[PDB]
Amino acid sequence: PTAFYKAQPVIEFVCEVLDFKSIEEQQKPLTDSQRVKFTKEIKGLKVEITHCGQMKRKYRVCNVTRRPASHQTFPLTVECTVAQYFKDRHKLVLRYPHLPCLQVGQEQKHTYLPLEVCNIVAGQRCI
Amino acid sequence: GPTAFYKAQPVIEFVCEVLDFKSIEEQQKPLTDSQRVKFTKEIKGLKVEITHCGQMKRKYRVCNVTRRPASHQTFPLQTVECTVAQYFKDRHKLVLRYPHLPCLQVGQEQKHTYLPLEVCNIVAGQRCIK
RNA sequence: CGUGACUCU
RNA sequence: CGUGACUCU
Repeated sequence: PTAFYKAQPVIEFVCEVLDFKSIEEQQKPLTDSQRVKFTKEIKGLKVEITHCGQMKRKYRVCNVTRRPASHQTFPLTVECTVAQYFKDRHKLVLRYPHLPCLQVGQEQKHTYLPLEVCNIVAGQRCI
Repeated sequence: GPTAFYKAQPVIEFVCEVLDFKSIEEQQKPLTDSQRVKFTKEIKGLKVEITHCGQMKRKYRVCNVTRRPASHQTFPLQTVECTVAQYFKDRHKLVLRYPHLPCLQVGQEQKHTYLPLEVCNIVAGQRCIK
């Protein structure tokens, strides 16, 4: 019988996946086990971003990063952390630097989005 | 004014509301100029999505309503002018149910894209502005 | 629906 | 319940 994921912040989504009532029950990085579990649930879902104003760009998740936003880097040739880049480009100080990022789009484009700036898009079937 | 959004609904139903019909069957002939001008004023600038392509629910934004009904409106088909109704029967296997109603013109005008009303839905979430 | 774009990460 | 676009017409 068809059911659709509730449209909601990805932070709340990972709480429900990992069985916290609040995200504060996780004030450290995910274990590998928790990452794998989360990845299995969110991979293939669309999310939309929240940090660029009314430009709510939509992406599909292809992976969850193995590093917290505070340590995950991408070739910016130099390297920048995601948490830093979101400081240096969008002037947002990540509230959850220790949680990983969603990788979206084509893998080669190394687009990482903090869980913080993503909402689950409405209307997608939960199987 | 306070934000409101148009109901997502088939454009045929939308046009019955604009023209105060309860049923489109009340309009068995082409629109008059005045009926067309009233309709146009309401749908112009709204996004629609089409229904004649399976799950490819392609969206376009309305820029005008054609003067001629789909049975008589034409565009350059690769070159020869072809009626909209004829093209839809040939390409889409769709014999129009309301060939006597006009088309929405959509997108950039130069592309001469005309859509029969019956293949269009008003897209949800569009502001209705006083 | 899907995807590309809004110089992104 | 941002804009634009293709798979048109």
